[PDB]
Amino acid sequence: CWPQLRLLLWKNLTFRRRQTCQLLLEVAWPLFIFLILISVRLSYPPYEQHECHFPNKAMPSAGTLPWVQGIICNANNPCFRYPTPGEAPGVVGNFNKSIVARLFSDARRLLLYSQKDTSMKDMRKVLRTLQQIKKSSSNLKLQDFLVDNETFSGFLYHNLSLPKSTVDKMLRSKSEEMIQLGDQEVSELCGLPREKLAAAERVLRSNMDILKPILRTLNSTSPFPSKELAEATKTLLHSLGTLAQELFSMRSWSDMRQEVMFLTNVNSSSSSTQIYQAVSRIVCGHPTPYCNDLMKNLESSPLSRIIWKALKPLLVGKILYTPDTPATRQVMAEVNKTFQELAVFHDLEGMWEELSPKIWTFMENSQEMDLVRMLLDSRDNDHFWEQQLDGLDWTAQDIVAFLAKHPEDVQSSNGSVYTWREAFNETNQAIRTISRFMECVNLNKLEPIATEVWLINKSMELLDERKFWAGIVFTGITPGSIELPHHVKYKIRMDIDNVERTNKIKDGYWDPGPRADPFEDMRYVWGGFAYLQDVVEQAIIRVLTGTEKKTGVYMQQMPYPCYVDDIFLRVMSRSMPLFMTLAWIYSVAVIIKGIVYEKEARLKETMRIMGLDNSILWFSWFISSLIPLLVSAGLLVVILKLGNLLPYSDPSVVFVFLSVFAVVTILQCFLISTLFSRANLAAACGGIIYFTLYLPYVLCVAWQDYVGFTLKIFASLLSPVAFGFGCEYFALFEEQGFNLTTSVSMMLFDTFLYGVMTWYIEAVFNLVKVYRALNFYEGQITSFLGHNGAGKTTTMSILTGLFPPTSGTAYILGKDIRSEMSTIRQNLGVCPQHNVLFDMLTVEEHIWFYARLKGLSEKHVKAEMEQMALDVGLPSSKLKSKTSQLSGGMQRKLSVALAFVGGSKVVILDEPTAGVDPYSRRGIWELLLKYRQGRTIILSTHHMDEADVLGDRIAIISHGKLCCVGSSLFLKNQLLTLVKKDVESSLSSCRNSSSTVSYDAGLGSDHESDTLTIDVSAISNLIRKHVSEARLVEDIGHELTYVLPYEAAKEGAFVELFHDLGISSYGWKLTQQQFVALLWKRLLIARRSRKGFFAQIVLPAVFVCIALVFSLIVPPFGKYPSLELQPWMYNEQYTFVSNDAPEDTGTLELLNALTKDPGFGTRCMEGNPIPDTPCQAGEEEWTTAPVPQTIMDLFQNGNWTMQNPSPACQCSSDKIKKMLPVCPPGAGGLPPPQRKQNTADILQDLTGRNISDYLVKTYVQIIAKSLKNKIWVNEFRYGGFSLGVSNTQALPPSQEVNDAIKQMKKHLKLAKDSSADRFLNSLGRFMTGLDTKNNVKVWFNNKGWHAISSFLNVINNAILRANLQKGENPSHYGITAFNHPLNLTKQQLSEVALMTTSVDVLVSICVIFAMSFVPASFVVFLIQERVSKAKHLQFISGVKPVIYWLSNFVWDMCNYVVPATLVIIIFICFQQKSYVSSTNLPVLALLLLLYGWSITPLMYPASFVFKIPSTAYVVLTSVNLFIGINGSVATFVLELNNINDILKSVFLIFPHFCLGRGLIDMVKNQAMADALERFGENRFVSPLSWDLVGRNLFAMAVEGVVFFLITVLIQYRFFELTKIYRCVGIPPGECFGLLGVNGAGKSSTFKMLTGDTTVTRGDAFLNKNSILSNIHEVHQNMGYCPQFDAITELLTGREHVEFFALLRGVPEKEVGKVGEWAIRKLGLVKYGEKYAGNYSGGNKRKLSTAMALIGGPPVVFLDEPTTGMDPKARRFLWNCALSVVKEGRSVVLTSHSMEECEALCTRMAIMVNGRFRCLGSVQHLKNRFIVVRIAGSNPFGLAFPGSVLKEKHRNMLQYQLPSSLSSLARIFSILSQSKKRLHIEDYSVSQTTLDQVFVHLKDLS
Ligand SMILES: *[C@@H]1O[C@H](CO)[C@@H](O[C@@H]2O[C@H](CO)[C@@H](O[C@@H]3O[C@H](CO[C@@H]4O[C@H](CO)[C@@H](O)[C@H](O)[C@@H]4O)[C@@H](O)[C@H](O[C@@H]4O[C@H](CO)[C@@H](O)[C@H](O)[C@@H]4O)[C@@H]3O)[C@H](O)[C@H]2NC(C)=O)[C@H](O)[C@H]1NC(C)=O
Ligand SMILES: *[C@@H]1O[C@H](CO)[C@@H](O[C@@H]2O[C@H](CO)[C@@H](O)[C@H](O)[C@H]2NC(C)=O)[C@H](O)[C@H]1NC(C)=O
Ligand SMILES: *[C@@H]1O[C@H](CO)[C@@H](O)[C@H](O)[C@H]1NC(C)=O
Ligand SMILES: *[C@@H]1O[C@H](CO)[C@@H](O)[C@H](O)[C@H]1NC(C)=O
Ligand SMILES: *[C@@H]1O[C@H](CO)[C@@H](O)[C@H](O)[C@H]1NC(C)=O
Ligand SMILES: *[C@@H]1O[C@H](CO)[C@@H](O)[C@H](O)[C@H]1NC(C)=O
Repeated sequence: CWPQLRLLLWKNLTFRRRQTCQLLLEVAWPLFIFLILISVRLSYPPYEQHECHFPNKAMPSAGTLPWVQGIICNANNPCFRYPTPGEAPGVVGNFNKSIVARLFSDARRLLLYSQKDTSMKDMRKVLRTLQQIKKSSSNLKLQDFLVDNETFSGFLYHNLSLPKSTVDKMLRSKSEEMIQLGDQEVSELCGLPREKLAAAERVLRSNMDILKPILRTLNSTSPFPSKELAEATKTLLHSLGTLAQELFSMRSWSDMRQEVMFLTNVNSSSSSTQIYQAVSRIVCGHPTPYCNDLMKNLESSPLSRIIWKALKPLLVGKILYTPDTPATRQVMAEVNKTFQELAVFHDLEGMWEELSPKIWTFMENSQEMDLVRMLLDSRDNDHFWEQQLDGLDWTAQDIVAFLAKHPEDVQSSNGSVYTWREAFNETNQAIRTISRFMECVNLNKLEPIATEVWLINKSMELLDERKFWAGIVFTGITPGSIELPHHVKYKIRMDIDNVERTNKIKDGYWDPGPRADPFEDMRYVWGGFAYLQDVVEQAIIRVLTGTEKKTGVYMQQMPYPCYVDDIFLRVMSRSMPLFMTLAWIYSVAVIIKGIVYEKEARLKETMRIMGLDNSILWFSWFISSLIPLLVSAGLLVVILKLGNLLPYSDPSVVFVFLSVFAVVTILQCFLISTLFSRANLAAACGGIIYFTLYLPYVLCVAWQDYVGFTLKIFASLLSPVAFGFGCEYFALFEEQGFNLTTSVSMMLFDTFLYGVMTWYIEAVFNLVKVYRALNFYEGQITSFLGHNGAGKTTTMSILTGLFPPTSGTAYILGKDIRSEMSTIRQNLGVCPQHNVLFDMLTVEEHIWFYARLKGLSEKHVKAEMEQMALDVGLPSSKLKSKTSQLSGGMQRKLSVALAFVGGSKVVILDEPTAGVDPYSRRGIWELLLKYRQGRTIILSTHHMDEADVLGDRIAIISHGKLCCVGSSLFLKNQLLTLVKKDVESSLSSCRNSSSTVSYDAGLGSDHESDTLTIDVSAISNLIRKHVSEARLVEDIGHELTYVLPYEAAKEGAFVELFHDLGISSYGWKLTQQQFVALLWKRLLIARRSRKGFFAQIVLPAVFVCIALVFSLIVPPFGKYPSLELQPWMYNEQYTFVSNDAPEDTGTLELLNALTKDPGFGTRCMEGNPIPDTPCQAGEEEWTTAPVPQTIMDLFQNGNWTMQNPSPACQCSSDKIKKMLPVCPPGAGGLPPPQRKQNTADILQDLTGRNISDYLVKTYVQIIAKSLKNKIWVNEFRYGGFSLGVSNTQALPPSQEVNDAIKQMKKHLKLAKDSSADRFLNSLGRFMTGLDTKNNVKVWFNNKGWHAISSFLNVINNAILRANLQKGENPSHYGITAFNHPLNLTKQQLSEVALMTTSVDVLVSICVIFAMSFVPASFVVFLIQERVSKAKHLQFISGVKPVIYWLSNFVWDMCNYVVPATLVIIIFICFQQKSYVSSTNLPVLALLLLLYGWSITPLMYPASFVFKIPSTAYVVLTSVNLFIGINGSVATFVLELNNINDILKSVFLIFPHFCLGRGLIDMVKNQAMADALERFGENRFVSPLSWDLVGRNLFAMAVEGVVFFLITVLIQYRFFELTKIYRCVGIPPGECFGLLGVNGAGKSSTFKMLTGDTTVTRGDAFLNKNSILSNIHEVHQNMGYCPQFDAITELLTGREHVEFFALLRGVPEKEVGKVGEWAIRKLGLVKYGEKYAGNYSGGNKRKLSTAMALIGGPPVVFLDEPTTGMDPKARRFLWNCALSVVKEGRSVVLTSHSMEECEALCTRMAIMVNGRFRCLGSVQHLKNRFIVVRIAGSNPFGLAFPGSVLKEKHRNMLQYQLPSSLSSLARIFSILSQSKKRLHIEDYSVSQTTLDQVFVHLKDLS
């Protein structure tokens, strides 16, 4: 059973080997698509991130300095990769390292020491114990003051204008030379050297004078003198000891200048990172016209963008507010306090107005500071002051301390300057810059407002004025100073570009990621919603309760674990079966074209005739379908692993799984294959049912509702969803390497169910035969000619088909057919009517395929190929031309040749001669003639003359039983004349049978020879007009004893005969009436097509409905507003509470109220948030989880794991492989810690855990747990919060700081002015703006959009439930906080108008699909009118085709009116895009109806030449879609040259006609949307729907479409019968007929001649039926008929008749029922007119000749007048023609069967090369050159009564054109032709113009 399947695969594979284009599109299409998609991979490489950890933000209840470092420091959120110590349990601050923090730390140290210092006033009492007792030690360089008892030379000596010594007579040249050096050498050591170098040049006058000054000894020996000074100066030296230690030890402004001074002094000074590198070291660690110019430069400077977006809502902006009741004014007072804790900088200029000269002179002329300069340097102060100063710290020096202390001027310029004269203008510059910068921060930013609509309007104006922070709408009650109602809302309205967009509360489609893009998506805490949240919350609390601050609240993000993003891998492998489907859309289309292609030409059924069963067919297509698909799948595997697309899953099972899906897409291709009846309708419709085979997967990716066995329920029915789900299994087990067994199971069971649908859909759409019974004998040509019984085709088709018993007939066997159901079926071939061509295999391979397919192949059929080649007759031309379509004419010779190939036991052929006349009996009767000697060959037929040429026997079934049997001689002498005897013996008159053992006057002398011949030789004389068929009554032999009767006329007396023997020899208003007649016909085909195509009305309306119902769902984009609450507000989660630093200060008080009866959130003795619905179910006692046996693993984690790390590792992301998250090996952060389910959450009390590594690891394992299951999982928790205590390691608390400002203020000129009062009080509040007694810290997750605000509301809620004194519950306090953004501006409403416009461009492309899909209906009815029926037929009758195209076009408008109106009712019954208004209706509707007016002309010149039916539907839908999407890009100009192309689109669509409705439709809805919103809140412009902007271009062009209609009809305007031209005169009485083969163009010149161009193109031009000048007379009255059956494909029979009469007669009243005198005349009114439409079979040609009958022509034409008219309608329809031309109409004729035409004709017609000039009757043409077949293959009347007296057996004589006849019986026909023959030649003048003696019965001209 192999080689029939090997050759059968030779058929299937050879079908593709002989094409070489569908194989290359086939195997090259997935190459192209998968390489393009693999390019879309290799454009986007994988994106990797380390394990991101995040800094903590700060919030202004913490302190003003930590959060302004929170703004300047970390805008970027920089992913530190290692936990920044804010993410530790205890330590929070993150900014020890900030040197700005050490500055105000030093402010606290200097103030808190100056609270406890007595130094300068003890210096004052040193001075007063020097002012009173010592009484003079005011001592400068020049002179010495001393007023005492002169303990050590108490005197004076003046370095003055002259040398004066006030102890004796000084008396000086040397005077000014002495004191000029003396004030120069006025030093501690140069007092002695001045008198020394002087005393070298002076005398012992400088010995007593120097003797007093040595006893003076420069203010150090004098300090020894009194004892009361000594203790007081000891307190001086100790006081300057500790002040020296502190004032050096502060160290900060020293290092501040020693970082800022390098950058802006050096020569190049160019920018780098180094400016904000060094500034980033200043504020953090290692890891008005000048105002406006400055803010422009700060937006200009790079690496300062995001901090400018963040600082702009701090320093410029302005905030506002609602109802101002004085209690609520306390709220605004206290938020104003939290801003004016930054306001210590306005007064700072106020110091340098006031304190500056006091300092400048105190450091110049205070004698107290002179003593500080005195004791600052001495030898006793070297040991003492450098003992305490050397032990102070690593100080500058005592000499350097002396340097920066007290000058008189500069000492030297070049050496080293580090001094206060430098420093005083250093700090003076500093306060200038800080003054002018901090004169740009409007810290008066509050504006109370009574009505919130003024707040929104003023809000809009201020927003356009560049400065707007939030606006806090309250819900305060009345102007009544009951403080707050115990439960406040508030409503922080901000604009859209800062507060997060409040439409969606989660990420949407969850991709992984940390979501920390700092500009795009951190948007609460640079735009600064949250800052309003914290400040305003702490304000409300401080009103309601009374406690002062005692909380900071930081913001830490939860860290995110080292992910990757491969969104192309993810959405690609999630959406695999689209681009897997595409290559097999092409493959499915090719294989389904194969199946129904050979179903069309009936190769399956003739293959079943060849003795096969359907198993081998369907299996063969299964295999050879499978192989190119399978190699495409293997090529996907090679492009799939090696192309870097899917690692981690082993490359074998992708090939196995694609092999399975290849199998099941094949069986779904057979399932969609067995239902179609035409080649290319299937070959384009199959891929679209492969889309709709696919789409429930895309329709099932989101809804999700089919989780359980509903996957099996929608998988047993559907194959590609079962592939998509298994590929979801690939995508889930894709990055780390329900189930796939479900996928292969539903695939395999889906295939088996598809095969049950294949068979169960297949069944739903010597050689005797004894069954009454006969015996088809040895034969050598049998025949069965019975049409009175309609089961003769069922007799042969039952004799060899799939029925051993009969079908409603005698169920019995013949020659034991069931006993040899493969043997006798393997013996006797057949040849069906449907010509088995195997359309493009090869000629010798058609012979080889039918031969080997029969059997005896490898040896015998090789030899039989040559003998088969001895039957056709073109061996090398079969080799050169092998394609069966390439041959022609003798195709039926290859049919019967293919049947008679091999060993033909009983070749039961049927109808072998339906072809060309000179090859019909020549070809088929030549092959049946020469191949006759083998065995019996039955042959049914329709034309009977070939059966008369056939030569063993005949049969005539009466009603299922043979009314005769025996050869044609036996029916001849028992009853041409046999063809007439196929009716008179077709009834039940008489039956005869002789079933014997099958085991020209010279014809008158031959007639008398037959008279003298029948006696000696027993013979029955029979001359059939050309050949003396000498029958004989002989049982055996005598073929040589009878040759003497042939010897009497042995001149070519050939025995062309057969067998016991038988010998043979050779010897107007009617215009508009036709207009409404055509419209009537269209009304008929419309109204009668119920099952007919209402799909062209249902389809556009329903796809408008799927567009609009798709449009009801989409997000509106204009609802950035909402009114949210801010609880946790998410569905299921659980938070966590870390009670860190458990030393029960106030944190115990906090957690004590965060987990008690008011609970975690916002309700208050009522369920206030609306879906929260309290539902307190959950115990009050801590209950952990059960643990598997790894707590010994935890005990041996107590070995070697402490809090430094405390899990194992994680399966970290790698360099060449990657992982989406990253897994733990064991249990990361391992024990499940304590639980407490309270209100829809179970807050897991971490306590002292390592919180960051817990969050990373346990987030990993809960995601990777619930991702294998793939519930497409959201997030597990959204925000926790540690509690805490930050240490009190700072100086003793805030009240002592304030008291230090108290007595610091009381000392040193206590003042109440504008400057020093406000500066000192503001410094007091600023310094109390840094203490954080505790601090909670919020750990939010950021993946929820609204977490950051929300837990902040939860915590500030908790502080409110904490601090209250002893109320009767903390239950009904509490605070919510509604985010609610602000109405949009011009630009934002405009931009969302643009987006909503694009979302409606979707509706443009779908309604342009539907009204793109209407006109193809009108096209395909025009193809059904152009295909050989009534374009030509109705164009024959004089119509002037302007009215024809205007008829069809006016209808197509009128039929366009209905479904477009239905679409108008669709989205006017909907409420989108068109409404009640007068700018919605007209520009829609007139555009639609006028849009049908637009398209419907332009489809007609696309429908002249489209030479294939019922596919312009498809391809015009395609090209019209490409016009639409060309529209979509043609105004996607938003993603003056742009106005040159996009405003050139109006001139581009000025001649373009189908884009205009789309894009002008989008101008319509853009205009109504834009004016809707914009006059919806603002001023008015003109509503311009019907204006010249959008719509008038559409009305201009598409109302210009009538020019395209003129292009259509103008495109069509370019497109008896006496033929005696440049002589065949067809007169008005004859019956002509075209029977010639020497010419070919007479038929094209006939349909041309019956048509417009009456003469032949490229030939003689003359007057033969001229139809040009007097048109609609000659060629238009003359009825014709095409070669096919012009049948009005589904119109009606009766209305086809009466309509065809109505369009031409102008007899409309009598043309109402002229079809009774025509349809009743044609004999087709019962079974042809009531059963209206496709009246089957032979009645169609009767209706065609009927449609040419009613014309009433002057000359008729009927070519191919019969093709299935075997029973009666050949000579009966020919009898109707005989009535036509016999009534005086002079018909024409053309036939592929010269017998039945030649019997009825009267004159032949044939053209050699010029005109026809063929004028001959049948007996004359036979007399010169049956006889009609032999001649067609090789190259007054009263004397009938005289013969009726001569021939005494006077029979009848049917008339003729010129001729007569004689039907006398052959009883004694001796003298019947003897005396009439010798008299026929004797009295041939009686037959003068007849001029013939032409030849039981006879006929004679
Ligand atoms: C909770 O659990 C987490 C688990 O991650 C702990 O996080 C650990 O925190 C440590 C903080 O000190 C991290 O150590 C850092 O490691 C960096 C990486 O350099 C390593 O170098 C060694 C040898 O040189 C190699 O073996 C490693 O493979 C790395 O190459 C160090 O650079 C870093 O040192 C710091 O650098 C900065 C910047 O230069 C300096 O400013 C600073 O002074 C210091 O020198 C530091 O040592 C550790 O990676 C991290 N993870 C793990 C798995 O240990 C938390 O600490 C736990 N919580 C508590 C409260 O302990
Ligand atoms: C901002 O938009 C809102 C809603 O679109 C407007 O709120 C309206 O308030 C008035 C007060 O009675 C009523 O018309 C409606 O309750 C609200 N909606 C509408 C559509 O009017 C608010 O007035 C707008 N403000 C501005 C300045 O446009
Ligand atoms: C600041 O530095 C001191 C070093 O004396 C250290 O003890 C303290 O813990 C640090 N504080 C913070 C919040 O980092
Ligand atoms: C300000 O200090 C600078 C330091 O370079 C000095 O040159 C200048 O003279 C000082 N100006 C006054 C007015 O003291
Ligand atoms: C608000 O604070 C500013 C300081 O920033 C101050 O000048 C102003 O007087 C305050 N106004 C009220 C009403 O407290
Ligand atoms: C709102 O603002 C418009 C101008 O923007 C102004 O004409 C109108 O009077 C304002 N209405 C109110 C209630 O403030």
